[PDB]
Amino acid sequence: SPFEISLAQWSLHKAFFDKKADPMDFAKIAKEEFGINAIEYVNQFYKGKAEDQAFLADLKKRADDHGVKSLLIMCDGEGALGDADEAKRKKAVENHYKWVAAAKYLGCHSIRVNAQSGGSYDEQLARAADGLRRLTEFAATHDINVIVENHGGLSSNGAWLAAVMKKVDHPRCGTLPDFGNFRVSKDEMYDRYKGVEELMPFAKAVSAKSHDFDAAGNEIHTDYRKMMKIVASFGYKGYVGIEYEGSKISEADGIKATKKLLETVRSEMA
Repeated sequence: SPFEISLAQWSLHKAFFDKKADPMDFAKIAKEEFGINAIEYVNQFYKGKAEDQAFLADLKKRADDHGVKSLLIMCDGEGALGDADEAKRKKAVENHYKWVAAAKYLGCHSIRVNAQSGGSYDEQLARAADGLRRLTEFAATHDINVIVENHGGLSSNGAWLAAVMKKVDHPRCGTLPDFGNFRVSKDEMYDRYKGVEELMPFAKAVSAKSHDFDAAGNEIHTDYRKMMKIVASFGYKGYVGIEYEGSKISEADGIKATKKLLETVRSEMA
């Protein structure tokens, strides 16, 4: 009731890439291995399939059969939406159209894209705002949001990405705040609490990033109590997606630890 828990597919990326699990069973696996009934896909596990009507029908059916909600698709490898090269930015925008349609088909509310760009602060802001606005124009006709997750570079700068949002100036372009992605560069780690707070006014989804847990089951890098307080203070009551990216405990344990942490924190909320 304070919020709901979903699973983001990158939590299982090692299992899928090593062919120890079938991407098509993502809904089943979330539901049966982890007791989770909402998912966020990553397009890397379905390369070439976005316009395959039979594949979409199948993926939608497996979700329906297991009573799992499809929330959004995270899009990687389709180009930089703020590419300094004009022709490449245009191509990046168009590469996402198919994923917009796929998301609509599955009943997702958004696609998550990057704001990758090049040049100084204001050049990147103008370029990213341009690509995002152009893609959002297409997506809006499908009643689908375009949202950016902080993910390195200036996109990990909360104020820069918030300024990009303001420049894009479209209600269907928003953010997907990630708890942990705040390394702007080797020399700069942005304040994750300030950054999420800067991104929350635009949030359509939230990503509970985790890596490592202590003996009490608390995440070592991010204080989830403090973080969820920030999230809730903006009235966000939707799904919070587990995105386990640690290297010490297995993905299965990582997912379970994150779910358990989120549940504990949620029980303290009312």
